[PDB]
Amino acid sequence: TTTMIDGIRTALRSIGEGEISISAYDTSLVALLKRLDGGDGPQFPSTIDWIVQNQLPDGSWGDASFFMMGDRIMSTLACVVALKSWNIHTDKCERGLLFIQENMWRLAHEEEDWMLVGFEIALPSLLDMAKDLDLDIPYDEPALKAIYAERERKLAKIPRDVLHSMPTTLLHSLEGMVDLDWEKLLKLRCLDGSFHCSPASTATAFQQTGDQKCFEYLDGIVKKFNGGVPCIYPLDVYERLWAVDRLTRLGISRHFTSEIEDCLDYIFRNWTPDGLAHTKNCPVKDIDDTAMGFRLLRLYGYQVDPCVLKKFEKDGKFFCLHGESNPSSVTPMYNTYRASQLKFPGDDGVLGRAEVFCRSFLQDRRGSNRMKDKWAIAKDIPGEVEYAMDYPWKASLPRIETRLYLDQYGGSGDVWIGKVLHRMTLFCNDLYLKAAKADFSNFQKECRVELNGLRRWYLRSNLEKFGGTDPQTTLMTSYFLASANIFEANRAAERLGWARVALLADAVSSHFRRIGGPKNSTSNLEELISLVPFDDAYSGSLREAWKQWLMAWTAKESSQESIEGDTAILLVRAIEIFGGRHVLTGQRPDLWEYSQLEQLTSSICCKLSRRVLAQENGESTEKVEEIDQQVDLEMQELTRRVLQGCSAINRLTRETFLHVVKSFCYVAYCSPETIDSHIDKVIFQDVI
Amino acid sequence: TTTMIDGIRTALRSIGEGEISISAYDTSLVALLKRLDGGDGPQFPSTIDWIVQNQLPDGSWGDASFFMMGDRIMSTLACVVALKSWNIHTDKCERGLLFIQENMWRLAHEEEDWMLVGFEIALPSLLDMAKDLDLDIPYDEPALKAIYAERERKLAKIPRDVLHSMPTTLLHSLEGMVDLDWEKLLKLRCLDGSFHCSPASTATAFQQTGDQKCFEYLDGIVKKFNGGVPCIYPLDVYERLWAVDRLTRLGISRHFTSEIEDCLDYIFRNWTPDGLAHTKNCPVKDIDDTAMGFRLLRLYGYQVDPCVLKKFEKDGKFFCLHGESNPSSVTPMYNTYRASQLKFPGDDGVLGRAEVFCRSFLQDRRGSNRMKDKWAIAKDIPGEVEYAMDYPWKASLPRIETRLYLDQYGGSGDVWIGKVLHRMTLFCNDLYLKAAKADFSNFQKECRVELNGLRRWYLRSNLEKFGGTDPQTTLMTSYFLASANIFEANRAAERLGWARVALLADAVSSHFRRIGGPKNSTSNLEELISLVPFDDAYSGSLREAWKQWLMAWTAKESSQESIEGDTAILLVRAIEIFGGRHVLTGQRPDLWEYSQLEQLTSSICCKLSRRVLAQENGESTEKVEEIDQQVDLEMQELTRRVLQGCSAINRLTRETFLHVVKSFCYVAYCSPETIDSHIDKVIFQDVI
Repeated sequence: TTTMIDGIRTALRSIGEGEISISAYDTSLVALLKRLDGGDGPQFPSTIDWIVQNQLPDGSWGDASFFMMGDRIMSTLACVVALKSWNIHTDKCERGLLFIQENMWRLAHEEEDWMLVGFEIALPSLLDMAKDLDLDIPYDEPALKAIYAERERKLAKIPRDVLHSMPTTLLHSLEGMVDLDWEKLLKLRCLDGSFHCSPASTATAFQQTGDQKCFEYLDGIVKKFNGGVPCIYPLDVYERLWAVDRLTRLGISRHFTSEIEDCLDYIFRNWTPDGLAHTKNCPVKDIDDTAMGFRLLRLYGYQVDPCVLKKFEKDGKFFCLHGESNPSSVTPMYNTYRASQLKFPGDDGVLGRAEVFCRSFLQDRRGSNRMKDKWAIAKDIPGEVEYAMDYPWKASLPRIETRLYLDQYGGSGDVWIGKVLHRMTLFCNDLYLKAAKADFSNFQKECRVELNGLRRWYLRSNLEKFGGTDPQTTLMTSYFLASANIFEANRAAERLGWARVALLADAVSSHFRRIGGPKNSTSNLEELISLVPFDDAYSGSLREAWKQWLMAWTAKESSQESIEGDTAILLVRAIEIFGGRHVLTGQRPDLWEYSQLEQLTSSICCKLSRRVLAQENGESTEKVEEIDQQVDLEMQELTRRVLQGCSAINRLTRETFLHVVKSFCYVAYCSPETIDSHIDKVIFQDVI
Repeated sequence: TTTMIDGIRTALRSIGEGEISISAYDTSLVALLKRLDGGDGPQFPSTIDWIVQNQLPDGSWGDASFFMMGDRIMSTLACVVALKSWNIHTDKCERGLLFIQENMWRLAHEEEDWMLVGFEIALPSLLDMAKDLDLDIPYDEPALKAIYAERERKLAKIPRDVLHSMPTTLLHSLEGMVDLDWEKLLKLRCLDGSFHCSPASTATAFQQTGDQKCFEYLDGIVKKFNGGVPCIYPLDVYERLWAVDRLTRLGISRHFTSEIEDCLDYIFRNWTPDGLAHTKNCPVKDIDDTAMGFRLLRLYGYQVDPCVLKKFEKDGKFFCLHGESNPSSVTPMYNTYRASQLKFPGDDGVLGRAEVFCRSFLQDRRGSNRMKDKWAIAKDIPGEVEYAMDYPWKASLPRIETRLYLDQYGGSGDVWIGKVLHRMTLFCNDLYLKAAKADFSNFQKECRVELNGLRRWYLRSNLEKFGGTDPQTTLMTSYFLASANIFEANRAAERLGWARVALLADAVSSHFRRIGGPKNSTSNLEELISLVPFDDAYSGSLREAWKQWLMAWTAKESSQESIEGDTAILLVRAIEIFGGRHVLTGQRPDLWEYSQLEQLTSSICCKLSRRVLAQENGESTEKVEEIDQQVDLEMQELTRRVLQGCSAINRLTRETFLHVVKSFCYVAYCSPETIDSHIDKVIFQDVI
């Protein structure tokens, strides 16, 4: 119903600097800082109160929806050391210490990459702080020795001055780091004095330098939460992109266009010639957010250039980090290859290079269980990434994608890896499922009835007097092609018109093939168009377009012409007439653009038709590859012409062309045994 | 000057039923008819007076510009028998009789086909009528015996009832015929009671049946000439077609458009589903007038169908007469093959059959002196028919044709064969030469100066910084291509614009080839367009079209695309902008037609470009023939789209496309060694 939509809208108008689950680990360090003015106790007890409030039934601390030793142990350690250092509420320390001691051994049995960032860097400092309290603690553990060895390895791996000159990710986790400067390192924080926007690093920093720039930041965050802090703040750009991405993939973006373009222009104003980070001011930038923003901004008529990607290339390779070549995960390259589809022909080839590198890197590991990310856990990655690597941009239909994603969006059941298991709900909410699924279900139920309506219409016209193989399957497929490009209820007019004239042209093409052609013509077929229920105004235009199509049928005879582009042009003209829209006065650029679009459509149709023709003759595949490249070029070109926010022509008028061409390419790029499958899944196979 | 034009216009508004040289032979028979009311003398003495007035210095009768025995003798015979039968002015009979007697022998030395119609049929009756007067006459002559033998041959060749039932040409010359009926033959005259619209046959007919329908006809003709009659009357359709044909070929038709379309709609109203004759009411119809009218009517947006030609086909042959298969002359098949060019693709193949039959029949006899007609004598047929058989419709430029015809139109120095040497001046006048030649000469002198203007412009721009082989010849050829499609002085704007942007695109294409392509791009060439002198309004549109062409240049790279259709589309757009015209509101049919034209142009350009490419590689000629057929089909189609008088779009907007495509085909269908020849002949080689 609507209430979900309205709540989501109002919550979406209220985009703050961030919405993430409040962490406890960092709060514990916040408690460790005393009162500034030589006070008697800690700086802020609100954190303390928050801590006492949320003692687990097993005394632990952390998200209950999951169970992770490496994180529970650190949360418990930080809490117990904080409260007992300040020597208060010792009973809770006792309550948790039993679980601590009895769980001390489970750590040796963890997963491969489920290893928190600097996890082996804080834990040493953790037990160090502990040995001042020095309770009963089995410090004796080979796991401790292993992480110690890795500590020494990475310490021998890191420089001193490059570390003191070049701002790197290590500044995110510097508290477990020692043996440092405070002036050469002083300037390597963010615009707000935060080091990598992480509160723990800055808190430990202020512990050794009273720069008010850190105090004001922390005070603001603790004064905006009143007990509790996250592990990273803020995440404006991150959530901004990641919400609109879902709302596009969830097929509900039809309603929130205003707020959508609001966050869009925000990102645009904050766009850099160098890349993007989770926040506006973080100097170090990564590739994944950059690519995602690139894709989304292009997809809405914003002029950007992709040579910014020339920073994440590594001399014939690509690595998500700028300066670090570590084995990347699936998601960054996934979004990269995705954004690598909408290439405009006037752009540098770095996009193509990244595309081929990415597809190579992905297809191999696809067959195995390599879909495990190092920094997030979702419901089902493999299916999504597989379909993505399967159905290119030119063969993508919106409804089938949203249907597939309806079982691949996890909602709340996800977690995000950081220094602690955190989760965001602003865009990982679950009411999104209710809204989208209700919408899709009613949409299905509407398509179901209009289907039978069209069925009885088609039977009334006795069109099978010159039918095909069987009218049922083909009429189903035809109406499905229309329904898949337009799902809004208020356009069933254009929907049914499309389907009807499609069936018509099919029938007459069949009849013409069966008799040989227009030399064997006998009947007045320019009246056959009347079989469509006509309005008062929509009559004459259609008959004119129909006679035009017939004249084309005449002229295309005796030659080696194809007969498809004619049909596509007829289709777009008719869809427009049914949409009841005109063009304006027609300054020369306007009709120039129009004719350009039409010529592109006709050419593409002829080309891929001939390709299919050769495909059926067992032709040598190299020819198929040649023709595929050929259609690809003008495909990209047409897309660029449709996606220009500077166009003088209307928008819907543009996307119509896309609808038709995508329909044709799709139906020309799959066996029916998949088409019917998709058909039943989207129509008859019901949700909820 | 203008006075010639105005006189020709006023004379052309006054189209009568016919304008032909007055004959004397038929007048003589008119004199032979007595007064109807049992009068004392002949019916009309005005003929007699006319006769006495025009006694030749040698007493003979006939056109002095020529000397033909077979006709002079018959004229003299008819005159002397008439005047002396009525026994008046005998001295003139004596004056002519000496030449008669001394010339009696020259007849045995005539030409092959220079044999008047029924010449051997009237002469027997002539000497028969003479032997009543029976003066000194050497009736003894072997030539008389030869024509007598042929008389008997043809008399044994002709039927009786078919002759009495089927109206045939013999009804034109029936006076030398005897042994006849007067009722079964009675109905075989024209609508006006005239037999084949010839006065002699009808006069001899009334001699044996006093049908007033003949008396009124003859009275009208003698009352409209007041002394003297032709050998055939009237010739409305004949002269109507034959004048506008010249005015089209003479390149002056620009001025008389009104009267032109007046006679056109006249012919249209009088158009039959069966064919045409010299006049409106003659039931027997021939092929030559039919084909000529067909061609001219189609060439002005009139919808006619050519199955009317299925009457003149003879089971795999064609013969000008319907029912008679006699060895045809050059002219009828010449005009037939000519009209056989503008074939619309939706038509029956009778046109193609006639085309191949005609070209076969013509090309052989071309090499010999077979250009002699049996019924007319012109200045130079061979050159004209040769050029026609050489340069097809798709390779025809108007100016070169009018220049060639300026030395192939004889004017008055021609004669027309009938029962007597007759001549028409309404369309064979000579002031037409003065007007056309003056026009062409001033046109030449204007082109000469604008040439130097463009020369100094092209030098000012230093365009040769990236030139070609040599700028002179190529710039000449380019400007020539423009000047040859537009000769009106008031369009030098479009002329120079065309030439300038042509030179531009040539230069940039050269530069792009020389550096490899747009990957090696260095300069901002979308500013290079500024080098043209721009107006206030014509600036922005051109820069837009130019950047469009550049984007095309970008997209067409790395593929097997051609780069010609882009240039042609740029050219037409620019010519239109310079012409300063828009399209209207743009109802869907309008822009539909527009885009159709543009797509056709692009396709044709690509195709013939690739053809030329293969041509230079010594490719197997069969491929060239295949590609030639391929371009031919869409060539015909495009022509049909341009020549539709039902179009919603403007006319000039249409013919522009034709101009461009014809330019391209022509330049792609001749060695330069002919191009430069034509160039000098039309520009530097001066008329008068």
